[PDB]
Amino acid sequence: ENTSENRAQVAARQHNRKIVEQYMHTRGEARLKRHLLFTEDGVGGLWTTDSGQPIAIRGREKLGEHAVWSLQCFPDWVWTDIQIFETQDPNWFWVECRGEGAIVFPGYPRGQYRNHFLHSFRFENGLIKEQREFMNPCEQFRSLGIEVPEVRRDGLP
Amino acid sequence: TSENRAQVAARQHNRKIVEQYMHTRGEARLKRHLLFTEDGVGGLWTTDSGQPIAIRGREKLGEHAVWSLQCFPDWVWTDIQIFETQDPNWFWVECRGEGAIVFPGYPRGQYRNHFLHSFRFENGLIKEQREFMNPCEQFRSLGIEVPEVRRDGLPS
Ligand SMILES: O=C(O)c1cc(Br)ccc1N[C@@H]1CCCNC1
Ligand SMILES: O=C(O)c1cc(Br)ccc1N[C@@H]1CCCNC1
Repeated sequence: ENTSENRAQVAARQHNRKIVEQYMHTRGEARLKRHLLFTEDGVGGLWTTDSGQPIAIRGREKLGEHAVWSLQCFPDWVWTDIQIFETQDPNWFWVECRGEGAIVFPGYPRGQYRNHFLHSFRFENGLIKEQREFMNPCEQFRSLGIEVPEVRRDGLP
Repeated sequence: TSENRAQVAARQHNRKIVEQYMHTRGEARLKRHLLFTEDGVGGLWTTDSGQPIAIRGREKLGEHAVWSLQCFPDWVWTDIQIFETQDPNWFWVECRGEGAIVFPGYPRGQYRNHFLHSFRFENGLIKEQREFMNPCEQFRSLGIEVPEVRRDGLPS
């Protein structure tokens, strides 16, 4: 129904969505300002690593700093095939996408990195309170020339 | 408008199927394949090989739940959160999962992971289920050495 509360919810959902879209389409130099889409105490980072522990960057300044490292390590990164999922929580979105670009990590040769990604975005007062990325670390190993372990699955149909 | 009332109906029905899927345990896992369409696809989208292990069709889903009940004999999903989307036929689930892993040729272990699941529906049944996790936790549960990525310059 058309109550003012459901209008507020819809309003917020619409503003939050535009922030998700902006985050996902940010490229090149503007990547250095993306930290401004987060709350002061916002957290962003990679939730699927080889260690099994999240790489979580806490706070806007730290996100700012890490965006510099990221521009060096992924100089031409683009997100593609982007699909945004709104949820029953107007402050929570998921995104399913791909990504591609050069990977330049010290200690390895320069490679082409492609992966499939899920992102979680949680909001608070119109800014990102928590962003989390989920991907398959095995595709990153390949991109870096690191040997991928294989599971035998004997007697799988 | 009854378009939105059909949609809301579709969403609430599909959501109960997602709940049932997620809370199925023990022997009832032999019958979960019945929640799928006949042509339905289920499986693991994050593998070491980079290709999905997709199990196509209701009958095959059934047979692969037999294998799965030997490999993961006491598996349970926990800390379940269901996300509805703007599409009444598309849901996401964030959860944990754990239990014994018992694969041929590897030492028995205890597997635990963090999981995302995508469920897409058709006529109130599951047309496509996809699981996404971190394969490195599965390696670890199997005694398989996990390489370490060096991230130099990484700040704090
Ligand atoms: O793209 C950015 O500006 C960026 C900023 C921060 Br801060 C952390 C990582 C970033 N990019 C990586 C590229 C490879 C896939 N994961 C995300
Ligand atoms: O739990 C089931 O009944 C099941 C049925 C099918 Br057919 C395939 C895999 C199954 N379970 C595993 C548990 C370990 C984490 N990924 C999914």
